[PDB]
Amino acid sequence: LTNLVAEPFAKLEQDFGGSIGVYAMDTGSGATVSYRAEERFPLCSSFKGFLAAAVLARSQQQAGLLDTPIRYGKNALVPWSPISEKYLTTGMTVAELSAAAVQYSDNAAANLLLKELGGPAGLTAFMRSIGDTTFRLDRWELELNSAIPGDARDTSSPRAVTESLQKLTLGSALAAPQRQQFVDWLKGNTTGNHRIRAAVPADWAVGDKTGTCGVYGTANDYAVVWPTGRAPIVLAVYTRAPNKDDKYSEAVIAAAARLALEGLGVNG
Repeated sequence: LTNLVAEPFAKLEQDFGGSIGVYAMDTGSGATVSYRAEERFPLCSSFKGFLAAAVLARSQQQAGLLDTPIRYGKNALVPWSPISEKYLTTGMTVAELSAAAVQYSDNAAANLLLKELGGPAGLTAFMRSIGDTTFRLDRWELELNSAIPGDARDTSSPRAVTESLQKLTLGSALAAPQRQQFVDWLKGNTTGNHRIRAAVPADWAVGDKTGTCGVYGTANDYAVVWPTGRAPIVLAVYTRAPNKDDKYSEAVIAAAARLALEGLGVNG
C-alpha cells in the first residue's frame, strides 16, 4: 500500500535545488506515500512539538506540572522568543511555555522546557519510550539549527516523525486528556499558514508544527489533518539543500503536501 500512485516529487526537489523528504499515512487504510522518507533531515524548530508532548507525558505523573509558574531572567531570552519576551517581568506557566513553543516556535520557552526534561537527551529518551529509534536531539536553541550536510545531530526522518506524531495525536502514547491538549496546541499553531495548511482545504481541521533552520535550504512541517468524512492523515515534509546560503521555500513544502494528499487519493 506504499506509493500506489506515483507523484513527481523528483521534479519538485530538482526545481527547488535540494532534497525533499515526505511520509504521509492514511490512518484508515494504512496506505502511505513515501519519498526519501528514511533519510535524515534537520529537525530545526519541529522538535518543539515533540517537546510539548514530552511535557504532557510528564504531567500525567505530576498533576501540578502544567500550572507551575516559571520565572526566568533576561539571560534566558533567545532570539525569536515572541511570547516569553512579553512575560519576562512576570514569568509564565509550564503550559503557557509549551503553547508558546508549539504555536510561536518560541526559543526561550523551548530551552526552559528542555531544561525541565533533562536536556536534549531527556527529550530523546521520551521519543525512545514511544518506540522512535530514529529521532535524536543533541543541542539546544540556537546551536541545533546548524543543519550541516551529513551531520546526524538534531535530525530525524520524515517517516519516524510521522509515526511518532500519529502515536501522540491519534494513538495511545498520551492519555486522552493530554492527547487532546497536544492536538489543540498544534491546531492553534500560527507559523504554518504557508506550509502544509496551504494544501489543506479550509473546511478541514489541521494541526501542525513548522521548523526553519535558516541555512542549507532547510525547513519542514508536520501535521495531522482531518478531512471530513474519512480517517485522519498524518504527514511530514522536510527539506534541505547543499549550500549554506540556499534559501528554504514554504511553497515547495505546500506543493509536496499537495502531492502527498493526491498520492493518497484524498480529494482536496
